[PDB]
Amino acid sequence: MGRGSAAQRQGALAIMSRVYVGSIYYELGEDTIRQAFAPFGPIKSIDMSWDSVTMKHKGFAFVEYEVPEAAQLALEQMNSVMLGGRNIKVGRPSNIGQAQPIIDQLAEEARAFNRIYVASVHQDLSDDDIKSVFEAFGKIKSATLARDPTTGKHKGYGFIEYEKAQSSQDAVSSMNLFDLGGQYLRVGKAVTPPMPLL
Amino acid sequence: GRGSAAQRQGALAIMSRVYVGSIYYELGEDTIRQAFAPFGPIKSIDMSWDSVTMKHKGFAFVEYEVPEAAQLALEQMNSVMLGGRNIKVGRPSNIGQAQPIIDQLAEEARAFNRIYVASVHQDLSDDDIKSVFEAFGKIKSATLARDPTTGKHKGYGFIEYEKAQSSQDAVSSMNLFDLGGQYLRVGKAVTPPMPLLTPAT
Repeated sequence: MGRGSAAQRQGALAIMSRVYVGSIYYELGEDTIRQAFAPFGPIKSIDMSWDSVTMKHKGFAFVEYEVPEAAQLALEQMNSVMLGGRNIKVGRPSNIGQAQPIIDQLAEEARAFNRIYVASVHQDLSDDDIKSVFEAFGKIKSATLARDPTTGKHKGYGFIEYEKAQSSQDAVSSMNLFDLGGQYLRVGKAVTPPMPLL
Repeated sequence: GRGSAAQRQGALAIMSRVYVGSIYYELGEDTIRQAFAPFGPIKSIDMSWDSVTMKHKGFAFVEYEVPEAAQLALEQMNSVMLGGRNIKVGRPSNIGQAQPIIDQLAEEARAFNRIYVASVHQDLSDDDIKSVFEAFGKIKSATLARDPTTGKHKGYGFIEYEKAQSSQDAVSSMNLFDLGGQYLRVGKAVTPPMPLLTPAT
């Protein structure tokens, strides 16, 4: 007797993985948005507004990520950033229709793990490389980069679980925006537990 | 050096305001004030106004006493739900050449291990604040802003640490720290301590 059927949990995770993006300059398109939001995790898809009479978007779009943590970082780091001369606005989807309690439950369950999300991981870095660097903040239980199911090549992001909460807190504070391999890592605390639907 | 005293003050003024949008029609100044006050006492609010329809236009500009309050509000109030709508928070779109000075100030700020602390309960004193925060490292100074007339602190202040690691640890540990009933709002300084003074070299 926990909270949220696997089906309810999956629906919440889906909503948690998308961010609303508004005030998009008329000349900007999907490719621009993608480039700007990709640093937080590879973009799964983008739903861009569109008007058939004017033949242009309506100034907003929904960017969907592969995991909730990417949307959380984009939310905290991309709001008010200037794109095409306008400060874009980023927010959570206004539609949640009763999903909020499940989302809250997931966030609560997440606190039971000292797990952090790391994005913008250079292609040449390996699991062991990431582990070594990050174990500088404390003992690590596991460090795993997400990988393409077909190629086996990592997708530029992963999760690291620490034995101690102090270690995870230190890592986030020190490694978010850390320049590694030419790009800047984006790092944040997990917003969901490791195997949410289990 | 970048910017004279006049240019610097103009930038500081812009840096102290945040645009607030998507405000539900039923909500007014009042509600915005209560929602944004945790980051520092509000100096004023410029609310949009239609008049023909006798309602506001859904946006407002909240002005704080210091740039650091606007910085925290920007990071913590965006997408917060108010009146059923997720409000939007951003920097003023008007900067007209002030950006380079704003950048200069941010660069100058990194030379100090200074942090901003807001939502400080009225009963806490400077030494109380110092004691709590010195748990992260040696402190050069801890000072709460005070009313020029009464001498009563305004619920916010700045702390300068000897070491950068100490300031970093403090922000990570004390932002949203429950103290005296309210939650502290803490962040790194975005301006150097006496921005319009001299300086030298």
